[PDB]
Amino acid sequence: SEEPPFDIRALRADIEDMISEKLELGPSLIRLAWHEAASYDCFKKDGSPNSASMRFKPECLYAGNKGLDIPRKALETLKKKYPQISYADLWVLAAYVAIEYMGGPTIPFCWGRVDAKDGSVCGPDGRLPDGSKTQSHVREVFRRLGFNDQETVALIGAHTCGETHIEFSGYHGPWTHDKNGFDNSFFTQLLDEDWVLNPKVEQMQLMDRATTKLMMLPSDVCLLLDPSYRKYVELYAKDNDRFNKDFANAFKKLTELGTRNLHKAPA
Ligand code: HEM
Ligand SMILES: [Ca+2]
Ligand SMILES: [K+]
Repeated sequence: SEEPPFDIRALRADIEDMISEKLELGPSLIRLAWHEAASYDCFKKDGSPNSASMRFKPECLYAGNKGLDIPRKALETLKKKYPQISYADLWVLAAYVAIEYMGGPTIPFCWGRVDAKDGSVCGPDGRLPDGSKTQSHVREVFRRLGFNDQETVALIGAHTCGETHIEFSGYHGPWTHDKNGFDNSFFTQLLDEDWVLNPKVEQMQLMDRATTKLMMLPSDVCLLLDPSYRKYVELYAKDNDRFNKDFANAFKKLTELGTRNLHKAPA
């Protein structure tokens, strides 16, 4: 353990406090950190993941990043108050806090990420997964990130919390009945419901027959269609502890892609 130069105890507490005043914020912090890592290509070794390069054009304007200005701006306050933290570390830390606050795992945090200085390091568009595409696309994107199928499914389970917004993705609604709880219920809703066409959302999405108030994207239900992905959907649906543990491991790996010289924070 190595004590960071910013007051991490106070800062964790401030993040929890922000999240408690604005509930919809917790999940967006997770989506922020994920999208900042998802630009990586492990074959080309570029894309500048975990560097807060999304603060810059062109990356901030990519369609996949629509709406992430909100968590970005919410975190600005905290950057002013703890100027020693890099934006990159801040985004990651916020998401870790978000996850634990919502009843998810406690991910061991490493600090020391260097912020991108300008948009020239940004990778191309077309790196973020598209909700309308299915398993061959999802596998292509995650293999480009460096993940196997197991880590892929665990990661997508973050859809346990939060919701889609028409104004951001063009999709509408939450995946689960408690969008502020972090657990395996994304995998439970995925197997236990009958997913029918939602006939009134312009961008094709499914709804649960039982209530019609839950949704799934084509990229979510593709996990059931692909026999390798389905395997891990079943794994996590039937064992919440295993999902907690695999998610924590995959998320930490993810928010550590393309980083170097990090220090272990105290718990
Ligand atoms: C197959 C890959 C994925 C696709 C296609 C996808 C797609 C989407 C879409 C379309 C939204 C709605 C955005 C909005 O309207 O605000 C969303 C939200 C979200 N995503 Fe994903 N996602 C993927 C994987 C992931 C992963 C790996 C994570 C994190 C580990 C993640 C975390 C989240 C969270 C927490 C939200 C809710 C955001 C909020 O309430 O503001 N997603 N995702
Ligand atoms: Ca990035
Ligand atoms: K949930």
